[PDB]
Amino acid sequence: HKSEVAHRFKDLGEENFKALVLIAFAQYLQQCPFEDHVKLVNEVTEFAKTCVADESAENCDKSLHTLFGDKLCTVATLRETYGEMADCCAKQEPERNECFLQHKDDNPNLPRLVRPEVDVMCTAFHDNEETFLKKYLYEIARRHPYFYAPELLFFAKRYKAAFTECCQAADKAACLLPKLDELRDEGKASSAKQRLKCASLQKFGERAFKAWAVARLSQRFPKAEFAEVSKLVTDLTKVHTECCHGDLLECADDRADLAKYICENQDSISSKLKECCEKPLLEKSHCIAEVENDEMPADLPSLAADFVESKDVCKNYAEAKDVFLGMFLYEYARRHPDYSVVLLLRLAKTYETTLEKCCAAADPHECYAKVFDEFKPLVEEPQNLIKQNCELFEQLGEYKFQNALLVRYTKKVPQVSTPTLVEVSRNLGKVGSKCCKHPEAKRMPCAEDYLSVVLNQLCVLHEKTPVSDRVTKCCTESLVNRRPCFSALEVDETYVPKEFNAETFTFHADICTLSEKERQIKKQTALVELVKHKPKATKEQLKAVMDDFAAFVEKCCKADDKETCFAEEGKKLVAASQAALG
Ligand SMILES: CCCCCCCCCCCCCC(=O)O
Ligand SMILES: CCCCCCCCCCCCCC(=O)O
Ligand SMILES: CCCCCCCCCCCCCC(=O)O
Ligand SMILES: CCCCCCCCCCCCCC(=O)O
Ligand SMILES: CCCCCCCCCCCCCC(=O)O
Ligand SMILES: CCCCCCCCCCCCCC(=O)O
Ligand SMILES: CCCCCCCCCCCCCC(=O)O
Ligand SMILES: CCCCCCCCCCCCCC(=O)O
Repeated sequence: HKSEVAHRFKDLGEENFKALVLIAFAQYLQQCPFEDHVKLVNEVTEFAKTCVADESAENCDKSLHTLFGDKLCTVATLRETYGEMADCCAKQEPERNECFLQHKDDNPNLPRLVRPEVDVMCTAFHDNEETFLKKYLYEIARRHPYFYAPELLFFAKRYKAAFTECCQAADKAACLLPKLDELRDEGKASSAKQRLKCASLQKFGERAFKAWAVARLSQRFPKAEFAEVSKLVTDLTKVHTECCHGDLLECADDRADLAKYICENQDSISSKLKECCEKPLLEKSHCIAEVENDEMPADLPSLAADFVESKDVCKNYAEAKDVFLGMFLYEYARRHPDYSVVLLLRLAKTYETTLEKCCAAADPHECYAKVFDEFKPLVEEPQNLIKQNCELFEQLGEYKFQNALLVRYTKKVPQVSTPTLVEVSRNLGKVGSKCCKHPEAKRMPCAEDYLSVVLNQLCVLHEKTPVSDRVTKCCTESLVNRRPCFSALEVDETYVPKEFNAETFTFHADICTLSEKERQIKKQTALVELVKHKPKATKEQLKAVMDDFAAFVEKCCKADDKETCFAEEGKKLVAASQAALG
């Protein structure tokens, strides 16, 4: 186009345009105050409108990169506030845009964003809706400078809807606060999956990524022919490679190009895309990324004919090994939207190892005729774990399910900090509540997605304060083996019990007036410390103490002098437990 800035304004609309411009400037200029950014936005928006009136007007034919970088270099405090970043302005394009990209700070050392009180939030929302939401858009964007800007805007719009509904409710906090909690976790999770995709691309390479994509696209689009899936894998690997590099415009163009291709070829891909493909450009690729799986074709034959029984298996494999393995994966995956992606990848690795071994024998057909037998236990291991865990969950409920997990994992890796053990155990209990309520055919993909978030959060905490070689092994393995590795951890036989600390087991009356969440965390913290100190305690012995503890808190919180109960009765509880455990 003649004026790229005009074309974006016409397509996005003024409101969306202004929000994305704010996000982009805040992700580059993460230390500038909100008011400086509003000013930049308004100046960009009035310039764009001149181009919309006349694509021939001055500087309207410049590229978006040129115009955006020129504008960053007009910021008066650029050297004073960002130092080295200001040297990027001495560069010509495209060197200049690359230089700005390298100086984004993914950990900018800003204070934590505090969630104010419900009445305070709703009153600001009422008083000035636009400034309220845009100031938070700025606060979030500047702390997460690689988060894809359109998706940030998608969250903002759901926040607007939560405040609009809940600030009119009779019980405002009961309406609003679980919505805020859901949006925060979903947002944190989306950021985790973006960073994990990019890190895994770098370490394990393009082929491993393409394998994942084949499985993932074949479950989503089971009616597509392999050649169409395989072209989609190629395009999607380009999109993720460019987006991981971090330039917003290039990432957005690649995503938009792929969505347009999909929507122009729906008959070859899926019957579920009509609604997404009617949406504006801004929303299209995100919508497609979240489409439900297509219904699979009926009466698909077994894989045995093409992959086990054919006389030609080794010949077809040897002439194009990755293509044949891709076809096996495509056929296996389109048939099993109830499997995790990593499960499908385990099966393809197993099939590959067998063909490597068996196509070297004089009778390969005899050698690999049983290969589908090897898949059965790989498939069953995660199915059985889900059954067991969801059963335990319905029998205990989330809290006591969390506690069962807390004791198990403390004993396996008692060197982990107590905060992390509590947090990871709680989040794992949340996975059970979320995914156990799905029918069986959707439980494994649910578990894979949310476990990938929780286990990454663990590996991230641990990578920075490492304490256990066995965790570091599970966190550095292939992502295909990550969960089985964690599932294979055993009780630490060589741990030296932690030395008793009286204060760790001293409880005060503030526990009666704490939040339910903080009371839970308080008790789960002490349960972890209890297992760290007496790791060889039986479940019977632990339950006895947990029951003594429960009577101890309920009694003292109803007693006239509470402070004295907790200290005197408390001393009794400790002395008795110390005798009943070891
Ligand atoms: C990227 C979304 C921006 C839209 C505005 C966010 C909503 C305002 C409240 C945010 C307060 C912190 C949230 C939380 O801690 O749960
Ligand atoms: C957290 C990843 C990007 C944000 C996605 C929007 C929804 C979450 C809003 C609340 C997150 C707080 C951000 C922070 O405190 O750093
Ligand atoms: C169609 C192009 C992709 C070909 C993929 C071949 C898949 C078979 C081997 C899978 C190996 C597992 C991936 C990984 O190591 O993480
Ligand atoms: C940065 C200057 C403002 C205009 C361009 C903002 C970036 C384009 C985002 C909208 C396109 C989304 C495409 C997609 O994700 O499928
Ligand atoms: C880069 C994400 C947006 C690209 C456009 C959607 C193409 C089909 C995606 C199918 C699901 C893949 C999930 C993913 O990797 O985001
Ligand atoms: C602090 C981290 C300690 C180790 C965490 C282990 C994570 C296990 C992931 C799979 C859990 C499936 C349910 C189960 O069998 O417990
Ligand atoms: C905390 C337990 C959550 C529900 C039960 C999860 C059991 C393990 C799931 C295994 C499937 C995830 C992906 C994989 O390893 O194949
Ligand atoms: C040797 C130290 C003994 C300390 C005795 C008190 C132990 C407190 C464990 C608390 C477990 C709370 C579980 C619950 O009922 O929610």
